[PDB]
Parts: sequence; structure tokens; C-alpha cells
Amino acid sequence: QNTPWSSTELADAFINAFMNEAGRTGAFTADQLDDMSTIGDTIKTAMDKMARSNKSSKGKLQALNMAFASSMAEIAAVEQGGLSVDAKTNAIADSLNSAFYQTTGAANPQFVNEIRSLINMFAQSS
Amino acid sequence: QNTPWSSTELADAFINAFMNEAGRTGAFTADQLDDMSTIGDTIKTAMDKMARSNKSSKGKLQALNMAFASSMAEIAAGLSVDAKTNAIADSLNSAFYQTTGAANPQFVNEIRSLINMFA
Repeated sequence: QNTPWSSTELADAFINAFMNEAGRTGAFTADQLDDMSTIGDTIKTAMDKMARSNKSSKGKLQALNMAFASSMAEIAAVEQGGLSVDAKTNAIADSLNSAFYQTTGAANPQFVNEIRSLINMFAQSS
Repeated sequence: QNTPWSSTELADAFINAFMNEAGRTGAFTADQLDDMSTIGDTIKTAMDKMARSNKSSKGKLQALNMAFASSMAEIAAGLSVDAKTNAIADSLNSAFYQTTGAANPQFVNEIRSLINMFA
């Protein structure tokens, strides 16, 4: 029903809202933000192609959105520079929540807590 | 050199190796393989352009590799989940072997863990 992946426009809106908020947190280096932007742009491109094949779905956009967030988690956990992993984790979580609010009018604590766990998981292997 | 995100050619090789092995497992539907192929093609193209425009980096290749691996897993997520997950794992191992000369059980275990969290 009320998800960021109900359409390509809202899915784009989610990624763009996240990118804007990530930058405003100040928790990430310029290079880290550039890397996030690259992932976001690539995911949006994929979403656009699937939309055009007319075999797209909320589920497929949802999967690409999870891939986007998983990449964000990896950038936060792996790339060095800027603040601590704990600060980065809070920044990713807040930036995701902002994206959920701007596209759905509500938070998504289940999704965000999953990304929190994912960051910790990636952080272990370093 | 030694990892799939060491260079653009190795990152492409990883994605192409994965797609070929994914098809050979027989665990995925034609539509699933098509979507995987589209996402793979999109990422490779982005990387190829980045290399030539001098906007590439290790950070972007490693993150794009995670976007790919997480996409392949989630696109897959019909048949049983464990069978699909094992197919995703076999495809990852084959891709690591063909690009780095060895498997990467650590990476695969992370992907397994990633699948469990989202499910």
C-alpha cells in the first residue's frame, strides 16, 4: 500500500531524499558521499529499465531499494574517514527515516533496524 | 588484481561470471534471470563509463559489487528459499574463483546473513 516502491517516481524520490539527508548529517566524507551518489544513480537507472519492460512490480522496486540500502550500509561500515561507525550508523538510520517520511508520510522502523543490523554485520568483517 | 573491486575489468568479469553460473544452476526462472541480467548490465555499464570518465574508485566498485550481490539475492527472493540461496552462493563462489583464483566463503556467508535479515 503505502511504500516508497509503489512507483518509479516515489522510488527515485526515496533515493534522492536519502542522498540529500546523508549529506546534511555531516557524518560522511566527500568521497563517501560521492560513492553513495554513484550507487543511487546506478540503482535509479536499473529501476527505470525494469519499468519500461512492463514486467516491473512493487516487489522488484522493493528489491532494488533493499540493494540500495545494503550498499549504503557497506559504505558506512567499510570505508574509512569521517566519524565513528556508531555515528555513521545513526546518520544512515536518520537519513533512511527522512526518506521514508518524505515518500510515505511515515517511518519504517523495521526496515531501518534491519539496516542497523546489516551495518554491524558488515563492520564485524573488518 | 586480487579482488573483484580491484579494477573495472575484474568487476565486469565477476558480474559476467555470476550470471553465467546463475543460469547453469537451473534454480531461477527465466524472468528472474532476465531481471538479474538487466541489473547486471546496468551496473557494468555504469562502471565502464566511470573508468573512461576518470570517476571510478575502489570504494565505488566495492559498493557497486554489494549492490549487485544484494540485488541478485533479493531479486531471487516459486522454488524453496534454501535452494535459491544455495544457487546464489554457488554463483558467487564461481565468480570469486574466476576473478580472484579462489572462493570467498566469508563474503558468501555475509550474503546468506543479508538474505535472512530482510526475509
